[PDB]
Amino acid sequence: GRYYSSKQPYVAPNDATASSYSKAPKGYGPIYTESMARHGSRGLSSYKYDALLMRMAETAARDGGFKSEAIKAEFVKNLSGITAANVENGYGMLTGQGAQQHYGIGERAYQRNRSLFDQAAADGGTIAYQSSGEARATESGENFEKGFNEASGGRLIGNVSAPTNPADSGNGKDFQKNPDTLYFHKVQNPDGTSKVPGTKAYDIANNYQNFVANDATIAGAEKTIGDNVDVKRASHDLLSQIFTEEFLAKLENGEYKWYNTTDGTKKGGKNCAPGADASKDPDACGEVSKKIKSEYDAAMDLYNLYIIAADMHNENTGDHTFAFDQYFQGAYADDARMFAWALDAEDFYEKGPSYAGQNETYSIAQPLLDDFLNTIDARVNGGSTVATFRFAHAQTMMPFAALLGLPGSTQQAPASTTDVYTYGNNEWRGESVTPMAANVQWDVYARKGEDPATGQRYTPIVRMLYNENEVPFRSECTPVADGSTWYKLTELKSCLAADHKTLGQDARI
Ligand SMILES: [Zn+2]
Ligand SMILES: [Zn+2]
Repeated sequence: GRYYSSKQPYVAPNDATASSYSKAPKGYGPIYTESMARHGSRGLSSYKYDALLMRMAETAARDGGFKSEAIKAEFVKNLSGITAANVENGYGMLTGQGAQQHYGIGERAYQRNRSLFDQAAADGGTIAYQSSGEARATESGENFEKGFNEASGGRLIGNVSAPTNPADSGNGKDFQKNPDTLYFHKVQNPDGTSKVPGTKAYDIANNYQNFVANDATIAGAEKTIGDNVDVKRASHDLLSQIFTEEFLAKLENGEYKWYNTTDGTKKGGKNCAPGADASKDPDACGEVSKKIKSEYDAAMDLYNLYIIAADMHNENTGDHTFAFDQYFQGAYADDARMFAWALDAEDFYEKGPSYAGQNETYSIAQPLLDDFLNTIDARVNGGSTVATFRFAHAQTMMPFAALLGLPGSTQQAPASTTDVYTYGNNEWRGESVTPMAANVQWDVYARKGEDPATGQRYTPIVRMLYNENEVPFRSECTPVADGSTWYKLTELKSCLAADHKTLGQDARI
Protein backbone atom coordinates (compact mmCIF):
# COMPACT_ATOMS: atom_id res chain seq x y z
CA GLY A 1 0.00 0.00 0.00
CA ARG A 2 3.05 2.29 -0.01
CA TYR A 3 4.47 1.80 -3.56
CA TYR A 4 8.14 2.73 -3.22
CA SER A 5 9.22 1.14 -6.51
CA SER A 6 12.99 0.47 -6.52
CA LYS A 7 13.48 2.86 -3.57
CA GLN A 8 11.78 0.16 -1.47
CA PRO A 9 13.80 -0.22 1.75
CA TYR A 10 15.29 -3.68 2.07
CA VAL A 11 13.15 -6.14 4.02
CA ALA A 12 15.44 -8.28 6.12
CA PRO A 13 14.54 -11.96 6.58
CA ASN A 14 12.65 -12.87 9.72
CA ASP A 15 14.20 -15.43 12.05
CA ALA A 16 11.94 -18.08 10.47
CA THR A 17 13.28 -17.51 6.94
CA ALA A 18 16.87 -16.99 8.09
CA SER A 19 16.83 -20.28 10.01
CA SER A 20 15.17 -22.51 7.40
CA TYR A 21 17.59 -22.42 4.45
CA SER A 22 17.80 -25.91 3.04
CA LYS A 23 20.60 -28.27 3.97
CA ALA A 24 22.82 -29.67 1.26
CA PRO A 25 22.68 -33.42 0.54
CA LYS A 26 24.39 -35.77 2.97
CA GLY A 27 28.14 -35.74 2.36
CA TYR A 28 28.36 -32.20 0.97
CA GLY A 29 29.99 -29.35 2.85
CA PRO A 30 30.66 -25.69 2.06
CA ILE A 31 33.62 -24.58 -0.05
CA TYR A 32 32.63 -21.12 -1.35
CA THR A 33 30.02 -18.39 -1.24
CA GLU A 34 29.60 -15.15 -3.16
CA SER A 35 27.32 -12.18 -3.60
CA MET A 36 26.43 -9.13 -5.55
CA ALA A 37 24.45 -6.49 -3.67
CA ARG A 38 23.09 -3.14 -4.70
CA HIS A 39 24.06 -0.25 -2.45
CA GLY A 40 21.60 0.38 0.37
CA SER A 41 19.14 3.24 0.72
CA ARG A 42 20.42 6.62 -0.42
CA GLY A 43 19.44 10.26 -0.42
CA LEU A 44 18.49 12.21 -3.53
CA SER A 45 20.95 11.77 -6.41
CA SER A 46 21.08 15.51 -7.06
CA TYR A 47 19.40 18.88 -6.45
CA LYS A 48 16.60 18.27 -8.95
CA TYR A 49 13.20 17.01 -7.80
CA ASP A 50 13.39 19.13 -4.67
CA ALA A 51 14.85 22.04 -6.64
CA LEU A 52 12.14 22.04 -9.30
CA LEU A 53 9.25 21.74 -6.87
CA MET A 54 10.65 24.68 -4.90
CA ARG A 55 10.68 26.75 -8.09
CA MET A 56 7.08 25.68 -8.68
CA ALA A 57 6.21 26.59 -5.08
CA GLU A 58 7.68 30.07 -5.53
CA THR A 59 5.49 30.73 -8.55
CA ALA A 60 2.42 29.24 -6.87
CA ALA A 61 2.96 31.49 -3.85
CA ARG A 62 3.31 34.57 -6.09
CA ASP A 63 0.15 33.71 -8.02
CA GLY A 64 -2.07 32.51 -5.16
CA GLY A 65 -1.94 28.94 -6.45
CA PHE A 66 -1.84 27.08 -3.11
CA LYS A 67 -5.06 25.79 -1.60
CA SER A 68 -4.38 27.54 1.73
CA GLU A 69 -1.56 29.29 3.52
CA ALA A 70 -1.14 26.31 5.86
CA ILE A 71 -0.82 23.91 2.92
CA LYS A 72 1.68 26.27 1.31
CA ALA A 73 3.71 26.47 4.52
CA GLU A 74 3.72 22.70 4.95
CA PHE A 75 4.75 22.01 1.35
CA VAL A 76 7.63 24.50 1.49
CA LYS A 77 8.66 23.14 4.90
CA ASN A 78 8.77 19.61 3.46
CA LEU A 79 10.85 20.69 0.45
CA SER A 80 13.25 22.77 2.55
CA GLY A 81 13.62 19.96 5.07
CA ILE A 82 14.53 17.17 2.65
CA THR A 83 16.84 19.52 0.73
CA ALA A 84 18.59 20.44 3.99
CA ALA A 85 18.88 16.77 4.97
CA ASN A 86 20.56 15.96 1.63
CA VAL A 87 22.97 18.88 1.93
CA GLU A 88 23.90 17.50 5.36
CA ASN A 89 24.25 13.87 4.27
CA GLY A 90 25.65 14.64 0.82
CA TYR A 91 23.60 14.19 -2.31
CA GLY A 92 23.86 10.67 -3.65
CA MET A 93 25.21 9.32 -0.36
CA LEU A 94 24.23 6.23 1.62
CA THR A 95 21.79 6.86 4.46
CA GLY A 96 21.69 5.38 7.93
CA GLN A 97 19.00 2.95 6.80
CA GLY A 98 21.26 1.89 3.91
CA ALA A 99 24.19 1.28 6.24
CA GLN A 100 21.99 -0.72 8.60
CA GLN A 101 20.67 -2.82 5.69
CA HIS A 102 24.18 -3.84 4.69
CA TYR A 103 25.33 -4.36 8.30
CA GLY A 104 22.56 -6.91 8.74
CA ILE A 105 23.19 -8.61 5.40
CA GLY A 106 26.86 -8.94 6.32
CA GLU A 107 26.09 -10.34 9.77
CA ARG A 108 23.76 -12.92 8.25
CA ALA A 109 26.24 -13.81 5.48
CA TYR A 110 28.77 -14.91 8.09
CA GLN A 111 26.11 -16.75 10.07
CA ARG A 112 24.75 -18.73 7.10
CA ASN A 113 28.24 -20.04 6.27
CA ARG A 114 29.77 -20.07 9.73
CA SER A 115 31.56 -23.40 9.16
CA LEU A 116 33.10 -22.22 5.87
CA PHE A 117 34.45 -19.06 7.45
CA ASP A 118 35.61 -20.65 10.72
CA GLN A 119 37.54 -23.17 8.62
CA ALA A 120 38.92 -20.35 6.48
CA ALA A 121 40.25 -18.55 9.57
CA ALA A 122 42.04 -21.73 10.69
CA ASP A 123 43.36 -22.78 7.25
CA GLY A 124 44.36 -19.55 5.49
CA GLY A 125 41.26 -18.91 3.42
CA THR A 126 40.71 -15.44 2.02
CA ILE A 127 37.75 -13.12 1.53
CA ALA A 128 37.59 -10.76 -1.44
CA TYR A 129 35.60 -7.49 -1.33
CA GLN A 130 34.71 -5.60 -4.54
CA SER A 131 32.95 -2.34 -5.37
CA SER A 132 32.03 -0.48 -8.53
CA GLY A 133 34.02 2.41 -7.02
CA GLU A 134 30.90 4.53 -6.49
CA ALA A 135 30.85 5.95 -2.94
CA ARG A 136 27.48 4.57 -1.86
CA ALA A 137 28.44 1.12 -3.19
CA THR A 138 31.77 1.14 -1.36
CA GLU A 139 30.19 2.51 1.83
CA SER A 140 27.53 -0.20 1.61
CA GLY A 141 30.32 -2.77 1.41
CA GLU A 142 32.13 -1.18 4.37
CA ASN A 143 28.99 -1.67 6.46
CA PHE A 144 28.55 -5.26 5.27
CA GLU A 145 32.19 -5.88 6.22
CA LYS A 146 31.58 -4.35 9.66
CA GLY A 147 28.55 -6.58 10.25
CA PHE A 148 30.42 -9.62 8.99
CA ASN A 149 33.38 -8.87 11.25
CA GLU A 150 31.20 -8.25 14.30
CA ALA A 151 29.23 -11.46 13.81
CA SER A 152 32.50 -13.42 13.54
CA GLY A 153 34.22 -11.67 16.49
CA GLY A 154 36.80 -10.25 14.09
CA ARG A 155 38.39 -13.65 13.56
CA LEU A 156 38.51 -13.11 9.78
CA ILE A 157 40.03 -9.61 9.72
CA GLY A 158 43.45 -11.01 8.83
CA ASN A 159 42.02 -13.10 5.96
CA VAL A 160 41.03 -10.27 3.61
CA SER A 161 42.51 -10.17 0.10
CA ALA A 162 44.54 -6.98 -0.45
CA PRO A 163 43.21 -5.01 -3.45
CA THR A 164 45.51 -4.01 -6.25
CA ASN A 165 43.12 -1.14 -7.11
CA PRO A 166 41.49 -0.15 -3.82
CA ALA A 167 38.44 2.09 -3.77
CA ASP A 168 40.30 4.42 -1.40
CA SER A 169 43.18 4.42 1.07
CA GLY A 170 40.96 4.75 4.14
CA ASN A 171 37.82 2.89 5.22
CA GLY A 172 37.46 1.51 1.69
CA LYS A 173 40.96 0.03 1.51
CA ASP A 174 39.69 -3.57 1.42
CA PHE A 175 37.53 -2.97 -1.69
CA GLN A 176 38.90 -3.86 -5.12
CA LYS A 177 37.32 -1.66 -7.79
CA ASN A 178 35.84 -3.85 -10.51
CA PRO A 179 33.69 -1.66 -12.77
CA ASP A 180 33.85 -4.24 -15.59
CA THR A 181 31.55 -6.56 -13.59
CA LEU A 182 29.94 -3.97 -11.29
CA TYR A 183 29.49 -1.00 -13.66
CA PHE A 184 29.21 -2.64 -17.08
CA HIS A 185 26.44 -0.34 -18.31
CA LYS A 186 28.59 2.80 -18.80
CA VAL A 187 31.93 3.57 -20.41
CA GLN A 188 32.75 6.07 -17.67
CA ASN A 189 33.66 4.55 -14.34
CA PRO A 190 32.58 5.98 -10.98
CA ASP A 191 36.18 6.73 -9.96
CA GLY A 192 36.49 9.06 -12.93
CA THR A 193 38.51 6.72 -15.13
CA SER A 194 37.00 5.30 -18.30
CA LYS A 195 36.91 1.83 -19.76
CA VAL A 196 39.71 1.45 -22.29
CA PRO A 197 38.56 1.51 -25.96
CA GLY A 198 38.59 -1.89 -27.58
CA THR A 199 38.29 -3.84 -24.36
CA LYS A 200 35.34 -6.17 -24.06
CA ALA A 201 34.03 -4.00 -21.23
CA TYR A 202 34.25 -0.82 -23.30
CA ASP A 203 32.47 -2.45 -26.25
CA ILE A 204 29.70 -3.86 -24.05
CA ALA A 205 29.00 -0.48 -22.43
CA ASN A 206 29.39 1.51 -25.63
CA ASN A 207 27.09 -0.78 -27.66
CA TYR A 208 24.46 -0.77 -24.89
CA GLN A 209 24.46 3.03 -24.57
CA ASN A 210 24.14 3.42 -28.33
CA PHE A 211 21.32 0.84 -28.44
CA VAL A 212 19.18 2.40 -25.72
CA ALA A 213 19.74 5.94 -27.00
CA ASN A 214 18.38 5.04 -30.44
CA ASP A 215 15.89 2.21 -30.01
CA ALA A 216 12.47 3.18 -31.34
CA THR A 217 10.46 0.55 -29.44
CA ILE A 218 11.83 1.68 -26.07
CA ALA A 219 11.36 5.35 -26.91
CA GLY A 220 7.82 4.90 -28.22
CA ALA A 221 6.76 2.70 -25.31
CA GLU A 222 8.05 5.21 -22.76
CA LYS A 223 6.24 7.99 -24.66
CA THR A 224 3.00 6.00 -24.53
CA ILE A 225 3.39 5.60 -20.77
CA GLY A 226 4.41 9.18 -20.07
CA ASP A 227 1.36 10.50 -21.97
CA ASN A 228 -1.07 7.87 -20.65
CA VAL A 229 -4.36 9.47 -19.68
CA ASP A 230 -4.55 7.63 -16.33
CA VAL A 231 -1.04 8.81 -15.43
CA LYS A 232 -2.13 12.38 -16.17
CA ARG A 233 -5.30 11.95 -14.15
CA ALA A 234 -3.29 10.54 -11.24
CA SER A 235 -0.88 13.46 -11.51
CA HIS A 236 -3.71 15.98 -11.26
CA ASP A 237 -5.39 14.07 -8.43
CA LEU A 238 -2.19 14.10 -6.37
CA LEU A 239 -1.31 17.73 -7.01
CA SER A 240 -4.80 18.98 -6.18
CA GLN A 241 -4.04 18.35 -2.47
CA ILE A 242 -1.58 21.24 -2.64
CA PHE A 243 -2.40 23.53 -5.58
CA THR A 244 -5.64 25.18 -6.69
CA GLU A 245 -7.64 24.03 -9.71
CA GLU A 246 -6.96 27.39 -11.38
CA PHE A 247 -3.19 27.05 -10.90
CA LEU A 248 -3.17 23.47 -12.19
CA ALA A 249 -5.45 24.41 -15.10
CA LYS A 250 -2.88 27.02 -16.18
CA LEU A 251 -0.16 24.37 -15.95
CA GLU A 252 -2.27 21.93 -17.99
CA ASN A 253 -2.57 24.70 -20.62
CA GLY A 254 1.19 25.17 -20.84
CA GLU A 255 1.07 28.61 -19.22
CA TYR A 256 3.78 27.65 -16.70
CA LYS A 257 7.22 26.08 -17.10
CA TRP A 258 10.10 25.75 -14.65
CA TYR A 259 13.73 24.99 -15.39
CA ASN A 260 16.21 23.83 -12.78
CA THR A 261 17.78 27.31 -12.62
CA THR A 262 18.17 30.03 -9.98
CA ASP A 263 14.87 31.68 -11.01
CA GLY A 264 13.17 28.75 -12.75
CA THR A 265 13.60 30.45 -16.11
CA LYS A 266 15.69 29.55 -19.14
CA LYS A 267 18.19 32.40 -18.53
CA GLY A 268 18.64 31.57 -14.84
CA GLY A 269 21.95 30.35 -13.50
CA LYS A 270 22.99 26.92 -12.26
CA ASN A 271 21.40 26.77 -8.80
CA CYS A 272 22.97 24.67 -6.08
CA ALA A 273 21.16 23.52 -2.97
CA PRO A 274 21.09 26.21 -0.23
CA GLY A 275 24.12 25.89 2.01
CA ALA A 276 25.92 23.30 -0.13
CA ASP A 277 29.60 23.53 -1.09
CA ALA A 278 29.56 22.67 -4.80
CA SER A 279 33.26 21.71 -4.68
CA LYS A 280 32.61 19.22 -1.82
CA ASP A 281 29.23 18.04 -3.20
CA PRO A 282 28.93 18.76 -6.95
CA ASP A 283 25.71 16.75 -7.09
CA ALA A 284 24.21 19.50 -4.92
CA CYS A 285 24.02 21.54 -8.14
CA GLY A 286 21.26 20.79 -10.58
CA GLU A 287 21.30 20.03 -14.26
CA VAL A 288 19.76 23.22 -15.70
CA SER A 289 18.13 21.22 -18.52
CA LYS A 290 15.67 19.53 -16.13
CA LYS A 291 12.21 21.00 -16.05
CA ILE A 292 8.58 20.82 -14.95
CA LYS A 293 6.33 21.30 -18.00
CA SER A 294 3.24 19.40 -16.88
CA GLU A 295 1.31 18.01 -13.96
CA TYR A 296 3.00 14.69 -14.85
CA ASP A 297 6.46 16.18 -14.31
CA ALA A 298 5.46 17.81 -11.02
CA ALA A 299 3.64 14.77 -9.65
CA MET A 300 6.48 12.41 -10.55
CA ASP A 301 8.91 14.81 -8.88
CA LEU A 302 6.76 14.78 -5.72
CA TYR A 303 6.46 10.98 -5.81
CA ASN A 304 10.27 10.74 -6.07
CA LEU A 305 10.57 12.80 -2.86
CA TYR A 306 8.08 10.54 -1.08
CA ILE A 307 9.97 7.35 -1.95
CA ILE A 308 13.39 8.78 -1.14
CA ALA A 309 11.96 10.15 2.12
CA ALA A 310 11.42 6.51 3.08
CA ASP A 311 15.11 5.81 2.38
CA MET A 312 16.01 8.83 4.58
CA HIS A 313 13.99 7.60 7.54
CA ASN A 314 16.92 7.71 9.97
CA GLU A 315 17.72 11.31 8.93
CA ASN A 316 14.07 12.39 9.32
CA THR A 317 14.45 13.83 12.83
CA GLY A 318 15.19 17.23 14.29
CA ASP A 319 13.85 20.63 13.40
CA HIS A 320 13.63 20.37 9.59
CA THR A 321 11.85 17.05 9.14
CA PHE A 322 9.73 16.14 6.14
CA ALA A 323 6.33 14.44 5.90
CA PHE A 324 5.76 13.59 2.24
CA ASP A 325 3.82 10.47 3.18
CA GLN A 326 0.95 12.79 4.07
CA TYR A 327 0.31 13.28 0.34
CA PHE A 328 -0.04 9.58 -0.43
CA GLN A 329 -2.68 8.45 2.10
CA GLY A 330 -5.93 6.68 1.35
CA ALA A 331 -7.02 6.99 -2.27
CA TYR A 332 -3.88 8.95 -3.12
CA ALA A 333 -1.98 5.67 -2.73
CA ASP A 334 -3.72 4.70 -5.98
CA ASP A 335 -1.87 7.62 -7.56
CA ALA A 336 1.40 6.32 -6.06
CA ARG A 337 0.81 2.96 -7.76
CA MET A 338 0.52 4.77 -11.14
CA PHE A 339 3.76 6.67 -10.52
CA ALA A 340 5.49 3.46 -9.44
CA TRP A 341 4.43 1.90 -12.75
CA ALA A 342 5.78 4.87 -14.71
CA LEU A 343 9.09 4.74 -12.84
CA ASP A 344 9.31 0.94 -13.09
CA ALA A 345 8.57 1.07 -16.81
CA GLU A 346 11.63 3.22 -17.53
CA ASP A 347 13.85 0.78 -15.67
CA PHE A 348 12.15 -2.28 -17.14
CA TYR A 349 12.60 -1.10 -20.73
CA GLU A 350 16.14 0.22 -20.35
CA LYS A 351 17.72 -2.31 -17.98
CA GLY A 352 15.31 -5.25 -17.47
CA PRO A 353 13.73 -7.85 -19.77
CA SER A 354 12.40 -4.94 -21.89
CA TYR A 355 10.67 -5.88 -25.13
CA ALA A 356 10.52 -9.23 -26.90
CA GLY A 357 12.97 -10.02 -29.68
CA GLN A 358 16.08 -8.41 -28.21
CA ASN A 359 18.58 -9.25 -25.48
CA GLU A 360 20.64 -6.06 -25.57
CA THR A 361 19.10 -4.66 -22.37
CA TYR A 362 20.27 -7.55 -20.20
CA SER A 363 23.12 -9.24 -22.11
CA ILE A 364 25.32 -6.51 -20.61
CA ALA A 365 25.37 -8.47 -17.33
CA GLN A 366 27.20 -11.40 -18.94
CA PRO A 367 30.58 -10.27 -17.49
CA LEU A 368 29.11 -10.55 -13.99
CA LEU A 369 27.55 -13.94 -14.66
CA ASP A 370 30.92 -14.97 -16.14
CA ASP A 371 32.66 -13.84 -12.95
CA PHE A 372 30.11 -15.57 -10.71
CA LEU A 373 31.04 -18.86 -12.38
CA ASN A 374 34.74 -18.04 -12.80
CA THR A 375 35.28 -17.36 -9.09
CA ILE A 376 33.63 -20.68 -8.24
CA ASP A 377 35.99 -22.39 -10.70
CA ALA A 378 38.97 -20.61 -9.13
CA ARG A 379 38.03 -22.07 -5.76
CA VAL A 380 37.11 -25.59 -6.89
CA ASN A 381 40.36 -25.69 -8.85
CA GLY A 382 42.51 -25.08 -5.78
CA GLY A 383 42.27 -21.38 -4.97
CA SER A 384 42.06 -20.13 -1.40
CA THR A 385 39.40 -17.41 -1.84
CA VAL A 386 36.35 -18.77 -0.03
CA ALA A 387 34.12 -15.77 -0.66
CA THR A 388 33.71 -12.87 -3.07
CA PHE A 389 31.46 -10.08 -1.83
CA ARG A 390 30.47 -7.48 -4.44
CA PHE A 391 28.73 -4.11 -4.11
CA ALA A 392 27.12 -2.26 -7.00
CA HIS A 393 23.90 -0.82 -8.41
CA ALA A 394 20.35 -1.31 -9.67
CA GLN A 395 21.87 -0.94 -13.13
CA THR A 396 23.87 -4.07 -12.23
CA MET A 397 21.05 -6.05 -10.59
CA MET A 398 18.25 -5.47 -13.13
CA PRO A 399 20.08 -6.90 -16.18
CA PHE A 400 21.69 -9.63 -14.05
CA ALA A 401 18.25 -10.77 -12.86
CA ALA A 402 16.86 -10.74 -16.41
CA LEU A 403 19.92 -12.61 -17.74
CA LEU A 404 19.50 -15.27 -15.04
CA GLY A 405 15.70 -15.36 -15.38
CA LEU A 406 15.16 -14.70 -11.68
CA PRO A 407 11.57 -14.53 -10.36
CA GLY A 408 10.10 -11.22 -11.40
CA SER A 409 12.37 -10.92 -14.46
CA THR A 410 11.03 -13.74 -16.68
CA GLN A 411 8.59 -11.75 -18.87
CA GLN A 412 9.48 -9.50 -21.80
CA ALA A 413 6.91 -6.93 -22.93
CA PRO A 414 5.29 -7.14 -26.37
CA ALA A 415 7.33 -5.90 -29.32
CA SER A 416 5.04 -2.89 -29.43
CA THR A 417 5.00 0.81 -28.66
CA THR A 418 1.32 0.69 -27.64
CA ASP A 419 0.84 -2.76 -26.05
CA VAL A 420 3.32 -1.79 -23.37
CA TYR A 421 4.62 -3.15 -20.07
CA THR A 422 1.96 -2.79 -17.38
CA TYR A 423 1.37 -4.12 -13.90
CA GLY A 424 -1.47 -6.17 -15.41
CA ASN A 425 0.66 -7.98 -18.00
CA ASN A 426 4.02 -8.38 -16.26
CA GLU A 427 5.39 -9.58 -12.92
CA TRP A 428 8.32 -7.10 -12.95
CA ARG A 429 8.34 -4.63 -10.02
CA GLY A 430 11.18 -2.44 -8.87
CA GLU A 431 10.25 -3.05 -5.24
CA SER A 432 10.91 -6.80 -5.55
CA VAL A 433 13.38 -7.16 -8.45
CA THR A 434 15.69 -4.46 -7.18
CA PRO A 435 14.86 -2.91 -3.80
CA MET A 436 17.53 -1.00 -1.99
CA ALA A 437 20.27 -3.47 -0.97
CA ALA A 438 18.86 -6.09 -3.39
CA ASN A 439 21.29 -8.99 -3.47
CA VAL A 440 22.00 -12.33 -5.07
CA GLN A 441 24.02 -14.86 -3.08
CA TRP A 442 25.25 -18.29 -4.19
CA ASP A 443 26.47 -21.00 -1.82
CA VAL A 444 28.71 -23.74 -3.21
CA TYR A 445 29.10 -27.13 -1.52
CA ALA A 446 31.11 -30.18 -2.47
CA ARG A 447 31.54 -33.82 -1.58
CA LYS A 448 35.00 -35.22 -0.88
CA GLY A 449 36.40 -38.22 -2.71
CA GLU A 450 36.42 -39.87 -6.12
CA ASP A 451 32.99 -40.45 -7.69
CA PRO A 452 33.20 -44.17 -8.62
CA ALA A 453 30.87 -43.55 -11.60
CA THR A 454 33.38 -41.18 -13.21
CA GLY A 455 37.17 -40.95 -13.22
CA GLN A 456 37.54 -37.86 -11.08
CA ARG A 457 35.75 -35.91 -8.32
CA TYR A 458 32.16 -35.19 -7.39
CA THR A 459 30.69 -32.16 -9.10
CA PRO A 460 30.24 -29.11 -6.81
CA ILE A 461 26.65 -27.98 -6.17
CA VAL A 462 25.11 -24.52 -5.90
CA ARG A 463 22.11 -22.93 -4.13
CA MET A 464 20.83 -19.34 -4.63
CA LEU A 465 19.30 -16.76 -2.32
CA TYR A 466 17.64 -13.68 -3.82
CA ASN A 467 17.01 -10.88 -1.31
CA GLU A 468 17.80 -13.60 1.21
CA ASN A 469 14.94 -15.81 0.02
CA GLU A 470 16.06 -19.23 -1.14
CA VAL A 471 14.92 -19.64 -4.76
CA PRO A 472 15.27 -22.23 -7.53
CA PHE A 473 17.30 -21.39 -10.59
CA ARG A 474 15.40 -20.84 -13.83
CA SER A 475 13.00 -23.57 -14.91
CA GLU A 476 15.24 -25.00 -17.67
CA CYS A 477 17.73 -25.99 -14.96
CA THR A 478 17.52 -29.47 -13.43
CA PRO A 479 18.33 -29.71 -9.68
CA VAL A 480 20.44 -32.50 -8.19
CA ALA A 481 17.35 -34.33 -6.88
CA ASP A 482 13.60 -34.12 -6.51
CA GLY A 483 12.63 -31.44 -4.03
CA SER A 484 16.00 -29.72 -4.16
CA THR A 485 17.21 -26.17 -4.69
CA TRP A 486 20.80 -27.40 -5.21
CA TYR A 487 22.20 -27.57 -8.73
CA LYS A 488 25.34 -29.08 -10.20
CA LEU A 489 27.88 -26.51 -11.32
CA THR A 490 28.04 -28.34 -14.66
CA GLU A 491 24.25 -28.02 -14.95
CA LEU A 492 24.40 -24.27 -14.32
CA LYS A 493 27.15 -23.74 -16.91
CA SER A 494 24.77 -25.38 -19.41
CA CYS A 495 21.31 -24.20 -18.37
CA LEU A 496 22.33 -20.55 -17.76
CA ALA A 497 24.01 -20.24 -21.18
CA ALA A 498 22.04 -18.73 -24.07
CA ASP A 499 20.67 -22.10 -25.25
CA HIS A 500 19.41 -22.93 -21.73
CA LYS A 501 19.96 -26.65 -22.31
CA THR A 502 19.80 -29.04 -19.38
CA LEU A 503 22.06 -32.01 -18.75
CA GLY A 504 18.88 -33.92 -17.89
CA GLN A 505 19.59 -37.09 -15.93
CA ASP A 506 23.29 -36.16 -15.78
CA ALA A 507 22.27 -33.18 -13.61
CA ARG A 508 21.20 -35.62 -10.84
CA ILE A 509 23.55 -36.74 -8.08
ZN1 LIG B 1 19.80 19.53 10.09
ZN1 LIG C 1 -8.95 18.56 -9.42
